[PDB]
Amino acid sequence: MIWEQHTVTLHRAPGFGFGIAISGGRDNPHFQSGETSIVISDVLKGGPAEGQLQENDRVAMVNGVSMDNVEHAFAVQQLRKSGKNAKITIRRKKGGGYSLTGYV
Repeated sequence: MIWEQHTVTLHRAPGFGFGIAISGGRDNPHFQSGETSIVISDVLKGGPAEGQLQENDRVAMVNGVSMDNVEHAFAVQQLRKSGKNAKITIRRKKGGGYSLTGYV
């Protein structure tokens, strides 16, 4: 369908870092779907991304650098090398701000 687009700025916290896990990448397809987008696989509770990003968000850009068809390692390095702040633009399924969504 047509996905929602959102931009956030996350701030590092001790232990958590930015508080997200990253999967996908051109070299790292989902074992079923074959999807290669960089994706948010975990949003750590109590961390800086809770209430900012959702699991299964697709990462489009980090600090001005496109994540389109990039390698897994490249996306992880772009986030790990960020300063105090990281600007992240994602795509999210429509209704993805909620647990439940139903089409009628």
